[PDB]
Amino acid sequence: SGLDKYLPGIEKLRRGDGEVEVKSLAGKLVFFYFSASWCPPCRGFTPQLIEFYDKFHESKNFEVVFCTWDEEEDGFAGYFAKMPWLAVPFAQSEAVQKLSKHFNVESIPTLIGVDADSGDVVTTRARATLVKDPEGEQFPWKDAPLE
Repeated sequence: SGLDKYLPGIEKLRRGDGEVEVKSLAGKLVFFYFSASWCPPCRGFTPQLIEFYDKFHESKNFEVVFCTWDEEEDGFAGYFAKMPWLAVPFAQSEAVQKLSKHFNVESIPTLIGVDADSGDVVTTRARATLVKDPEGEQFPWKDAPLE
């Protein structure tokens, strides 16, 4: 619904070894990490996603998508060479630019969580939670009712 509107209508993803249809994410909790290979840190926030997801993906059955934040393909290209998660191809990189406006991305790097089925955003503070939430008891980490 929303994930399809926010973007130009992506049908396939860069998955890993090659590409994978979007249908594979029909009714699940998808996340979107915005960043670039030339980013200031670019050392730490990356292999954690896989560990957190790969460790509970069985019971959680979720998927994380990577949204580049570079100007040239040379950066994200060598960047996706490893990460297995599904990443939007440069073809629809335009979405990544507009998608931010929907997530109010102040600045990279960051992490956002959305529902493929629901469409609308379910959680935007996925950057701190994914790292600071080792219980996954509220994975959809909705709004913050802690005052």
